[PDB]
Amino acid sequence: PRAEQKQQTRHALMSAARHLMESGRGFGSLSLREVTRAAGIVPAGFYRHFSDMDQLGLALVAEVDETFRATLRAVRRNEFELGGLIDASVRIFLDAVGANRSQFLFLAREQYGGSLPIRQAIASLRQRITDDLAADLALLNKMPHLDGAALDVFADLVVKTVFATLPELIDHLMPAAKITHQLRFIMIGGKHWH
Amino acid sequence: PRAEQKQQTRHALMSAARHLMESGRGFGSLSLREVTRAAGIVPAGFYRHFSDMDQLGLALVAEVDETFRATLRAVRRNEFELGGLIDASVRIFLDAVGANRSQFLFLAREQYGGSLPIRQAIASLRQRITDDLAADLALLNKMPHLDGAALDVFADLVVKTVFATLPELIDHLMPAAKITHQLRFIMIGGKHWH
DNA sequence: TCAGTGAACGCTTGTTGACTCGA
DNA sequence: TCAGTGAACGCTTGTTGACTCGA
Repeated sequence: PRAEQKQQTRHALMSAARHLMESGRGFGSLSLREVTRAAGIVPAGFYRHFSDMDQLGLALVAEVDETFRATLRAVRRNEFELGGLIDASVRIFLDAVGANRSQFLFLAREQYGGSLPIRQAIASLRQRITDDLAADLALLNKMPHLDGAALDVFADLVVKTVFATLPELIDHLMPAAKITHQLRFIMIGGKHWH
Repeated sequence: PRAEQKQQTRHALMSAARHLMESGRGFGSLSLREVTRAAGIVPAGFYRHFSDMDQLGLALVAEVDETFRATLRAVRRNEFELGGLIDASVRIFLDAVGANRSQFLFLAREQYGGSLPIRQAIASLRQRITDDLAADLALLNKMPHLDGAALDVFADLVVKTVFATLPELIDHLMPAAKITHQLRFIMIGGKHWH
């Protein structure tokens, strides 16, 4: 219809919330009045879209989720080529973060700091990425010395590092080279296990 | 004097703030009125102690700092014994977290989520722990295949993991065994570099 | 039909000030 | 002398309701 305009106001409330966080503030400290004010609606209009600041947080987890998975697919595709595996995928990864900074900022900030419900949603997102990585290593036989249980712990290490790196990726020892160096240490670890 | 009582009210404002966070809330969303209410003073009494909720955050960074360094010293002492290095130090570490849960909770939550000034303070605390670890590995020749630059990146990986693990340490694949397994992967990585 | 409005609700907020009254 | 008080300041908050007016 022109309920294409409704969604446009939906995006506005979402984008305003993310961008309001860009100065150092947490999502939990944001008022509904200040988000509607930044998005361009009267306070009460917020409810034609969300009942809760919490419900907006959840839509913010779901939004990063689409973006983050479109990125993992591009890395997955790239893993089938012989050699250079790490450097290429870091690049694809950093490109995508660069292209989508405020979403990843939301993730980096709220991953442990928000209201429990939003922390639950982030936990689910992170278990799926970890599972998907455990499946992919299992599939390609990249760590032959690791059984199912050891892969789940390894995969969890890899996802823990990437997630712990996000904040320094947002705003020699340059991000790219460091993270790549750091992931190398972990891969080597995985190969020489026994 | 009995300005031993003043400090007691200082501890109360600090403890209340930390404990108010224990339900999922961020430090940034806490009002001064609710902290004084929980500590047992009239709102205005807060200023005989702090001018700012921010200044209280900074006293909360400094408090975790003493506790966290008393712990690192006990791990340092333990590193001079031949064998078992990892399992013992994890235990000492988890004991100390257990004994001081709400402080470490503060750290885990605010490490990327607070106001920039508190994020600065946490950054300084984390650089010092990372430097101290780089110095200690340098001292004992634990990673002979790594020059100064490589140690700073390794040390940063180790501190990144410990910090990224804190939240699951607060409230088979048990924390202790996982973290130990995960650190092993990293150590092995460090040894087989070249 | 319904996305966005404007007014009005009871309430909590950070900071002021001149105070009390025990160490 | 000064840690803690109690009242009062101008202001922002989440949610209500009956409304307007273009698609």
